[PDB]
Amino acid sequence: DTHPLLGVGVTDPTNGTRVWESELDPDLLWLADFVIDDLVVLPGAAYAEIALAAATDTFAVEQDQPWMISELDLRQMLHVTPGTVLVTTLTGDEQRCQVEIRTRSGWTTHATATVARAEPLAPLDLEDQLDPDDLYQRLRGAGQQHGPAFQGIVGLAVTQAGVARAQVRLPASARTGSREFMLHPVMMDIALQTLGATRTATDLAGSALVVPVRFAGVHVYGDITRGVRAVGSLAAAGDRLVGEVVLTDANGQPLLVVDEVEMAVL
Ligand SMILES: CCCCCCCCC/C=C/C(=O)SCCNC(=O)CCNC(=O)[C@H](O)C(C)(C)COP(=O)(O)OP(=O)(O)OC[C@H]1O[C@@H](n2cnc3c(N)ncnc32)[C@H](O)[C@@H]1OP(=O)(O)O
Repeated sequence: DTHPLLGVGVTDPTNGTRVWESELDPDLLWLADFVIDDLVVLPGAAYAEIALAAATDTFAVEQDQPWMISELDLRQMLHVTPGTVLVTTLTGDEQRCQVEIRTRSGWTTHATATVARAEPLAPLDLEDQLDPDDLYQRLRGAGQQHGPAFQGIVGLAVTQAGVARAQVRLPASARTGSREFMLHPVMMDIALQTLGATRTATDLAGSALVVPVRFAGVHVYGDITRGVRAVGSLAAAGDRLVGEVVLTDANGQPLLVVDEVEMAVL
């Protein structure tokens, strides 16, 4: 019943802080399939799941998706090596809490997140088809090496306005070990990959490594492994890039909405 990324938790009686430790290894589940410059790196989406799982393990709430991520900061890349120990802390209350994700070196901080009670979903184009193989080739040429578990874009198009629209699926090798996820990281990453097909992205490659450094307004309305369509838009913000992605199910219901994904260009 133990979450494979968050691990097992205790509350420190001397300060009220909840603390978890998990043992990570490159052979754990699908982690080996997320590679940057030949090194196994923990994907940004995994930190989002860890923060949501931490809140869910701390507070009793009788809702399937009680939380949103107000802000998540990705401060330092994590190289997943044998014997890695991920240390998560949570402070706060059932309305708003602060999560910090570290590795045992002392400790190094990899991500911080503010988690809050979910805001409900409110009710208030000509295309050019693209080849998904070309997207993954562009990403690999930039040093972003998604293995089979992450190769979930199976159809792709871009609108005249430069918005990317993808048909998505969760590869079988990403499905084991997922029962405990609030937000399936591989699925969230697949949704983000759509940003690589926007006009802004292809103009930049027409390369440099583009990595997420901040998420704001991550909304989860259901089980995102039911997602079949992702729509992503990307704009320049000075030397950075800012995107927005929506993942919907086969009946058009939004499952995941990321209001801002801020990326650095290396
Ligand atoms: C093309 C389309 C493709 C689209 C295709 C997309 C498909 C999905 C691809 C997914 C890829 C990944 O998931 S990659 C894995 C997830 N991403 C990551 O791990 C990125 C982790 N972050 C980083 O490595 C770093 O931020 C890095 C980018 C190298 C910049 O590092 P530096 O510290 O050296 O530079 P910084 O100044 O710190 O970075 C920005 C700010 O970070 C913070 N920082 C420093 N100390 C801080 C502090 N004490 N408290 C808060 N923040 C602090 C401050 O906010 C900084 O300003 P100051 O306060 O003054 O310091």
